Amino acid sequence: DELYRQSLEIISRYLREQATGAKDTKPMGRSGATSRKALETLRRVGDGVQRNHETAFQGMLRKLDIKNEDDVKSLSRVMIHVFSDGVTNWGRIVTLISFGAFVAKHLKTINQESCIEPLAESITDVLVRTKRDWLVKQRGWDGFVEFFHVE
Ligand SMILES: Cc1cc(OCCCc2c3n(c4c(-c5c(C)nn(C)c5C)c(Cl)ccc24)[C@H](C)CN(c2cn(C)c4ccc(C(=O)O)cc24)C3=O)cc(C)c1Cl
Repeated sequence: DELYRQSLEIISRYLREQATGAKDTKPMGRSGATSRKALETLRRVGDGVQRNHETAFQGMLRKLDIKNEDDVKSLSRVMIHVFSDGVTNWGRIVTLISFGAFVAKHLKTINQESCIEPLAESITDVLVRTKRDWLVKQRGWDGFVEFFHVE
């Protein structure tokens, strides 16, 4: 499943970057040109989203009470409930990933950086299992890049 693979590369990289503050110099895998542009887009847009929703993001994180690996393992069901139904658009997908970044920075703050990859995996799984058809119709990460493109 290539969509999964590409989504996970992008989301994992953005969350790690956000948590550690360091950009990764390594190239991407296949569809790497699009993935690189999608990561650059996430930088701009997702930092904006995290700033705009800081209060709701805080309250959610607080009620989630994330302290270790099993706490992280239990977040998929909340993620699905909040993300599954209703309107789908690129903004909501960016909100999913942006809150992922917010949680990743928390996880680094509490010395639980080892949970960031499973978090990424959980996010990607929920993204692809719930929005597959939609993402394919919108041309995947290419469509994401073009949607948020600023010349
Ligand atoms: C890693 C990870 C990712 C997650 O992410 C789940 C989906 C993304 C998401 C949405 N939310 C969110 C709020 C949030 C905000 C902001 N306020 N409150 C009161 C809350 C709870 C917050 Cl704090 C954090 C994420 C939100 C609101 C309800 C709007 N939401 C939408 C639902 N429906 C039908 C939509 C139709 C269009 C659009 C749009 O953007 O035009 C958005 C939505 C969303 O999916 C969840 C969890 C547990 C985790 Cl661990």
